[PDB]
Amino acid sequence: FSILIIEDDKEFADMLTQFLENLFPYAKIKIAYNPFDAGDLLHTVKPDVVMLDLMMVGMDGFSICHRIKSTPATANIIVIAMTGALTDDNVSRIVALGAETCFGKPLNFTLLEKTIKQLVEQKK
Repeated sequence: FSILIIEDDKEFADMLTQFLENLFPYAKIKIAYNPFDAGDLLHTVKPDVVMLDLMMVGMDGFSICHRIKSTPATANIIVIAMTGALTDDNVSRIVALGAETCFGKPLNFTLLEKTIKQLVEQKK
């Protein structure tokens, strides 16, 4: 079981990674720290879940989400958006583009714990 984290904040990316390794001791968790690595690791890691930061510098997260969810090979990936300033327009947009949901920052890790476990199960 495989998770790809798209996130340019290193400290946060390592914390999210550690949290998700704690939660799923048998998953492989990978980080893409920049837009190219995000494009590349989409294919090479073959993730079941992507955690998508919508404020990564130099990439349009809305477009990336749309590309993931509308392409046959990647359509079944569970996409969870994350962003700093949540507005309801950004949430509505990301969700309509195929993300399951969108988390504001600082991330509510209690809600995330429940959410990601649910989504992983409701796929199987």
